[PDB]
Amino acid sequence: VREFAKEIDASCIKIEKVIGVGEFGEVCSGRLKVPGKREICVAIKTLKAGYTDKQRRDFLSEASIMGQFDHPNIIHLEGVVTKCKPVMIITEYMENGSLDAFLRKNDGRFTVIQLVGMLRGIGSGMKYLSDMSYVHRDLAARNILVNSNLVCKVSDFPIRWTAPEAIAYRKFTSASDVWSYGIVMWEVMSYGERPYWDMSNQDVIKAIEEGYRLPPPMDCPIALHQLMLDCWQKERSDRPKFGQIVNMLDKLIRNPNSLKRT
Repeated sequence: VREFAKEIDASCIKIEKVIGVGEFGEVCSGRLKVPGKREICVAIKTLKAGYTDKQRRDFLSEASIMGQFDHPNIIHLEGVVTKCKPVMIITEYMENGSLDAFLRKNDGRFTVIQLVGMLRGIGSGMKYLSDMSYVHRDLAARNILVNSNLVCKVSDFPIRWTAPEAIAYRKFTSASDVWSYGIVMWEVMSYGERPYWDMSNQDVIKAIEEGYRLPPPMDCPIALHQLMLDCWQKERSDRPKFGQIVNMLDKLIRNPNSLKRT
């Protein structure tokens, strides 16, 4: 038994503005109002003009995947429009956009505890995904969305974010997602700096193989950096599982003096 995307009557949707474009099509912001329920803001993804039947199927499959998930740190699917043209995917609206862009616009504006809260949320969403045997493959701050309450949610259903065995052997697992998560931790604590800075992809691959790992971001707690290092263990089986990452973050949040050493 699988979940399926609810069909939304097109009359319940009001598109307000286009907010993003790409190869897939457009993303818009808008309102969803169904009879008897309060209006909410939504994101509306539309497939590019002139799409084929195959493109329509692949597009809606993203909705089918998303519809299997129900977790506060995974983007919520409101439904789809498939009875009318063009096809649309309707998801919860995330006021603050992508996490990488959000942090770069707010450099140094949050407390360590707020940043750790963001990471805990992402970790919780990834525990849920990995619990369901879903491997993301593209976990990065650009693929995390942020709401008005600073809640971070995994979306998007790249060499320097990728585990060395996934690059070298095409072995993608939740353990390679854990490597990526460590890079996301570094992005968060650095307010969206580019991992490995100006190093080229070839320089990154070689450095990682020789034992190089990213340093703590400026003023980053040593405990958080050690967790990054754990996520970047060379052997994938030595990395913490997402459940362990979340538990460690909960312990850091519960015992905030643990974050004092930098």
